[PDB]
Amino acid sequence: MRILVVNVNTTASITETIAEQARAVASPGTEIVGLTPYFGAESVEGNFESYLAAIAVMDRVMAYDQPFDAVIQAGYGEHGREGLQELLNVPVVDITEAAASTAMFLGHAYSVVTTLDRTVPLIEDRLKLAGLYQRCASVRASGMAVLELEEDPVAAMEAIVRQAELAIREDKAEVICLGCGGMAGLDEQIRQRTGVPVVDGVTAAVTIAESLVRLGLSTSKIRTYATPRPKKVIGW
Amino acid sequence: MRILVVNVNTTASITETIAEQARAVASPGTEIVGLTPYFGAESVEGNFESYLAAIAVMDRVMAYDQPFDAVIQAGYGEHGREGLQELLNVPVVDITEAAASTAMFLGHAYSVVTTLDRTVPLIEDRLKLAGLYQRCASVRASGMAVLELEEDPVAAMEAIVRQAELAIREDKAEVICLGCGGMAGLDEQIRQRTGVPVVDGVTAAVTIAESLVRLGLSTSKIRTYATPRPKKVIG
Amino acid sequence: MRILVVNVNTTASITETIAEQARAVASPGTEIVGLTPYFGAESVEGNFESYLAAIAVMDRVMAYDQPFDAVIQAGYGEHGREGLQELLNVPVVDITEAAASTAMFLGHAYSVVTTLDRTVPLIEDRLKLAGLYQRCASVRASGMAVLELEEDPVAAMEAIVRQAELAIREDKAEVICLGCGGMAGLDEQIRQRTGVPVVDGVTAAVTIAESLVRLGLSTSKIRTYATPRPKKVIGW
Amino acid sequence: MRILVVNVNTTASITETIAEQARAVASPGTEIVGLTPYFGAESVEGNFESYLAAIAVMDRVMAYDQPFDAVIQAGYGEHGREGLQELLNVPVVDITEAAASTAMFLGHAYSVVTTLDRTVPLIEDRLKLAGLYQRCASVRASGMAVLELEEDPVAAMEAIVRQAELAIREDKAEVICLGCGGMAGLDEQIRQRTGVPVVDGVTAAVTIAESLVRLGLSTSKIRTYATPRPKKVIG
Amino acid sequence: MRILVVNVNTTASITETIAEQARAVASPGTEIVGLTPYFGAESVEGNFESYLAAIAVMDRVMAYDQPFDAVIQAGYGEHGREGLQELLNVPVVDITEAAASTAMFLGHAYSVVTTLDRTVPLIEDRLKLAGLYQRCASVRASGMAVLELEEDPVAAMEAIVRQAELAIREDKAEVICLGCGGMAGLDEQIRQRTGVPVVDGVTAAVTIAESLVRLGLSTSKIRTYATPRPKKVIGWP
Amino acid sequence: MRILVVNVNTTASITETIAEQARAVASPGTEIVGLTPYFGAESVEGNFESYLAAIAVMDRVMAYDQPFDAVIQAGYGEHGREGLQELLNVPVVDITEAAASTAMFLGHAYSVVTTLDRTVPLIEDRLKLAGLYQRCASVRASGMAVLELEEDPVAAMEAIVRQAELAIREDKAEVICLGCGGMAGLDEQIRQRTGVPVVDGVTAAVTIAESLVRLGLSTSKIRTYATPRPKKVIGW
Repeated sequence: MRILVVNVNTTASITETIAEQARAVASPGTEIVGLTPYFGAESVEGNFESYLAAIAVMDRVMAYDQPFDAVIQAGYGEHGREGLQELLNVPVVDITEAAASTAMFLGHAYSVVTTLDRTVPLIEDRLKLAGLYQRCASVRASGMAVLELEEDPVAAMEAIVRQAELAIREDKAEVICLGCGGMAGLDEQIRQRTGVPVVDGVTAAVTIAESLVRLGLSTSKIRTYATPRPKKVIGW
Repeated sequence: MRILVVNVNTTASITETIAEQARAVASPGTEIVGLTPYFGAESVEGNFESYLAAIAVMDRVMAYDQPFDAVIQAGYGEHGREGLQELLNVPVVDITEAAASTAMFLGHAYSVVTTLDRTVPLIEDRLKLAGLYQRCASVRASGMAVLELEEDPVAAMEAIVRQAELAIREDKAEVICLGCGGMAGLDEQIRQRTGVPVVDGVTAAVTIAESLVRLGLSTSKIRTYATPRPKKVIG
Repeated sequence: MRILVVNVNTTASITETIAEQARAVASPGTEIVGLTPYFGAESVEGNFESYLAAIAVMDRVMAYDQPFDAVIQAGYGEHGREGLQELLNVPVVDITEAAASTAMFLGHAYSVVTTLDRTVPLIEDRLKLAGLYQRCASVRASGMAVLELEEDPVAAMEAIVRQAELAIREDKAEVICLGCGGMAGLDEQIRQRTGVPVVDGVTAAVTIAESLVRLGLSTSKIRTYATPRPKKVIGW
Repeated sequence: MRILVVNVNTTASITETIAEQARAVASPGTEIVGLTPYFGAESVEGNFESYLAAIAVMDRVMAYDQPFDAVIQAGYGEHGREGLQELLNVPVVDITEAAASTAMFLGHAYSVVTTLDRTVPLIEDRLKLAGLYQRCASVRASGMAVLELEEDPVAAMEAIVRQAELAIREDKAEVICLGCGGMAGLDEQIRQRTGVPVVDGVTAAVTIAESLVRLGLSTSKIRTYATPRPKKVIG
Repeated sequence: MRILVVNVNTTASITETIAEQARAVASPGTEIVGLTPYFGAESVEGNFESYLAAIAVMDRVMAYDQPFDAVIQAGYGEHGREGLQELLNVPVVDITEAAASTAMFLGHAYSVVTTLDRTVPLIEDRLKLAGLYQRCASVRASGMAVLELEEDPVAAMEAIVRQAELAIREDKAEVICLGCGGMAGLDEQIRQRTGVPVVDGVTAAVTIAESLVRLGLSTSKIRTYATPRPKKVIGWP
Repeated sequence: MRILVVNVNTTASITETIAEQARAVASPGTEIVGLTPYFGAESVEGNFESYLAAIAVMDRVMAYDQPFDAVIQAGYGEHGREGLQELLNVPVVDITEAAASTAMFLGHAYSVVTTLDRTVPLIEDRLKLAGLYQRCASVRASGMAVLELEEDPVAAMEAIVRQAELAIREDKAEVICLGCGGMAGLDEQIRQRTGVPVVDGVTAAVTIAESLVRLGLSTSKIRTYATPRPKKVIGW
């Protein structure tokens, strides 16, 4: 099977990081194709950029010329999944929902640790809309921008771990979800330092996307995610 | 003051219909400027088109070189308000939230009557995110597409009143909200036929937008709707 | 048009203050008539006084000889709106709901800052009943009394700003609603020190009532707020 | 102990009926005093009458000059309990919350069957505020006003069981609460025809009021229901 | 009337304490019978023990051969009530819901003070399922195990009082509910120490059970709590 | 890896059906061990039987004594998951939550179609407890007993489709979850008649359990599901 794993931002090095983690857990016979959208912001940190990323991501998937069996939207708390679900007749899985959904199998409550504080209400809203927020103890921000993470992995890790500790201690989190695609692969280390399961939405999503394909399941086309009615659309 | 009233779809004839209704309730000294986005679908009926509209609407407002004091997004159940709210330092009001919010002053419960059934969950989700869904009795689809409103208006009108009637009888709605920008101006005849107040989000939005400007109020820039962080954003 | 703005307490100087604030934002040709109930408490601080204020307001409005196009009920967290809505065939707007409703257009979440801790649950209940509580980050009390706002305001002034600050920093409010009828006109310092919009229910209510009249909208008489069935009622 | 059972309306015959119902389950040593307010509507059917009844009830209880150990507010879905709770240093129980609370011990979901449709949202609002609506399957109206019950007891009773049947079948109620103070004593026919427990808020309230006294429990005065602060108050 | 008051754990001394308290408020003509399950944990502090207690309690009640008019399950935040409700044609009241329900008549919000932190989400879940969580300001753990209540009672009482004080001050609780069966009878001291009403689920439950019997009310057998359907069941009773 | 798949009822023939269905989707290298509890009801249809099964299942997994990497509890709307999670240091996935969780990736809302009307509130409660109920359009009963499914598979199929059709049309479900462990393998027919994805919790659970093992994730032992505290406990 082939899974498109799409970065929500335009920074190809992040796509590479995401794609490696995805390939790390991918089952034998699963090809991971990491895609970087052709336009949008270099990091997605707010409503405008998130909405921009939605179309950029959709555009990027439509431009893809090879057959594929599922699509992973590798952004945390970003828009666009619903657009993909309409356009596509293969399963679409967002790492946000993948992380929360799998975390929920592991503990009474989960917390998300994300980058900037301004992204938390976006993440909170996505989880609520997804019907995954009931078991969310909290969404906490490390206070470090996405692009800042690879420059001082020690400082980045320290910032993430402190929020995880608070989530666990004050919010009663029992599982931590990585709340950014660029955090991919950091889970084991955070786990080592927090003592709770830590879910990387990227690897979580690969397993879910694979499972859906294996189970012969795809997006329901019956209502909300039916193919768009053919009509005049300018651009696109 | 100047209020930009932006159609979410690319059908210019709908923009005029909306602006005309907006101009009709606008206070003296308030200029209504109706804008049609440069790209997107001729009618927005679903998630892909809605996300496309979101950017189209943001693009259209950003391209507007003249000063303005508030922005109205004239689409029901569409995305994008939050983007404009970040980009702008003026109030932005979406007709969806405008209609529901003023309807809540008028009755114990309101219902929205929209066009297509597939847009019903989009409207439901928007009202929920806006925290205006609790007093919503239902969101109902008339079963007629936006463009059918102008092509077969007698049947469309009847399809709408029928949903309103069911909303009142079965869902216990006490007020009806028009659930489409292209329904602008239809409120009065539905009112006559149902015997309940009918709210037009377009005109509701005009009053709310004016009110915000009059009160010296604008979007909070403190957190969620802070100015976007300066960075590389390509094409 | 003429709008009745009805104080919920029997302190006439407060009625005057509220009406003056109401007049400041009113459209040309909008006459504001400030009414003081004929009976009730000088300040409404709790359930009993609130229930008493509810009838006092209804009585006061019914006693009103002159034509009017809307009624504003000017207390934060008081009972009675529903009573007026049944009695009247003109729109009724309570400043509590006006404030939260306009605040919701301005930010992801709003908080109400009031006087006494004991009125906090009253406001919460009014907001819940009005279906405006989902985006309320918190209702907070400074702990200083209604009548104290005009008698000892500076320490009070600071106490309110602090609660606004905490609502923003801790509760993640992005908009502040003033929480005392006598708080009309206080937005300036909070706005500047918090950097968030501050909503005055009195002036908000004026704009909404005017708007409803301009929109040709009035209370639905179909069910909940239908005219009371004519029947025997003692002392009315 | 002495418990006031206060009618919410001014119909003295209903007060005696209610008081009678209370006396039938009252434990030995429990005195029931039925009180009719000095003002208000002969039947409470909506917000205005309800708000009026709240003070009427409060006035009536304050006017009572003999010692008492608890107060029952005997109306379904009217206001005022919180007022009594501030004014009194004895437990206050409203038959509405009394009915719903005890019903919740008996089944997975309960329904309340009331008189008029327009009182339905009032009962709903009271249960929600009381934090008892989660397990409420529905509040249903028979379609007969409070006073019509004592005009045509057969058709009203039929209308009521019908609503109880529908609450069970469609809404998945497993227990029925009577939704009018004046419905007190009517549980039996519904039970036989439905096979479900039927809760009478009046008799329920008696047991709860009694229990609270027996448990040495009274209204918390720490915050919301603290004694009103002394101040100038007219009439 | 006869009311069974069933400990969820197997510590008979706790059954006795619970039973004394039940007897202290029981009306004339009400006989209290305290039962200890034939198996289970000596104290119930978690999901496994709670599920174990559910079956144990059901087993113990079904094994009871003399007549009874109601049953009280005297454990805070444990499973099993619904099972009893199917099995029995008499009212069943769990002290958890009894405490929350009566506290709700007394104040705008109530808080529960329990034993261990790990039991807190269990109580939160039971109150939510019962539809009684809306007026709950918080569920707080004293940090003392159930058995520590009787063996280190000075420290236990103080730890409970501290949580109650925090619940009032920080969570805006107006009423305190005891959040353990082994806390039975401790309300009066906490009330005196806090200045708010304190509800003992055990004594609350007694009055509720008596009330249900007096009102001629029992579990609805129409749907969820219908008699179990007869079928092959292995290793029962 | 080895995954225990445990029937909640004592009908060994159902265990085989479930294990066979599980083996059909299991990845290479995954062994399925189907287990029947030593005690409990032949079909679990209500609270008492559910509570009895919770312990029966725990008992069965205890005493298994060969090594295993995950456990699937194969009943819809039954209790016990939390007990296993405490007792075990491997992932536990209940087919109820497995079905709903995977269905949520596929449509705006899902409905579960179960057997008896009396099990409906149990399933509802389990989904609520799991924080998976927000996107549940409805839980509907086909009207057939658990054992009635294998007497009479044609009528059962018709009864199930009928509920699925109503769920889709009236409740606006976009995907159907099988609501009985003994319904495993019936999805294709429902899918063919409805045109929406049908999720089988048994096969869904296998993919999730495997996924959790692949991801190196297990139950958080930090709080709610910590190892039970050492104390005096009498067997059963």
